[PDB]
Amino acid sequence: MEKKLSDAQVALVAAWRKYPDLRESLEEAASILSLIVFQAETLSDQANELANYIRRQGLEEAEGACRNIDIMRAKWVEVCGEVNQHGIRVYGDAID
Amino acid sequence: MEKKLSDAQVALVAAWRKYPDLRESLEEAASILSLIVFQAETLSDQANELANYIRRQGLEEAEGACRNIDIMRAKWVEVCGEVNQHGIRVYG
Ligand SMILES: [Br-]
Ligand SMILES: [Br-]
Ligand SMILES: [Br-]
Ligand SMILES: [Br-]
Repeated sequence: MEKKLSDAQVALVAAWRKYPDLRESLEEAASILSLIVFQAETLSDQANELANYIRRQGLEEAEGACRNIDIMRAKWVEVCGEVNQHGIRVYGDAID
Repeated sequence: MEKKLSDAQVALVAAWRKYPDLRESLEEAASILSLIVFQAETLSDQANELANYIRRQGLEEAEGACRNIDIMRAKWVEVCGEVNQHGIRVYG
């Protein structure tokens, strides 16, 4: 349960497997987690694209912020992984 | 549930209320969710700043991207709320 998105999803499934009365509750909760992750990944992609633009234009004044974004995105993938081309969220060295 | 970060957090708490053995489990889960909300808001703020820079430079090429960041930030606040000046996450 080492701080990965997969652990939190797994723990919620486990609970409504032990106690089926929790299923509606905790499934709406997993749905919200999923929506939160989705929205974050949408904005993150937009920010990355904006950073690509700033670099392509040789706009060096904003380079620090563009680096920050890289680090933040890299930190995100450590916790949440990355959805591959087949639409499956994968982690670690299963990414490359 | 109204599909808000707060509604989801409660469902997690409520569950280990009915069933205390779930507590280590679901609270670790809540920890991960909070970390996720935190990391997303850190990046979001940074992105907003980048858009601010681009708007102070009058660069109309990237303006669509800036309007996009604004739209998705407003949507974020719909689900996750927003921390007011007193350190309390509030919704609307
Ligand atoms: Br939270
Ligand atoms: Br962090
Ligand atoms: Br600026
Ligand atoms: Br509120």
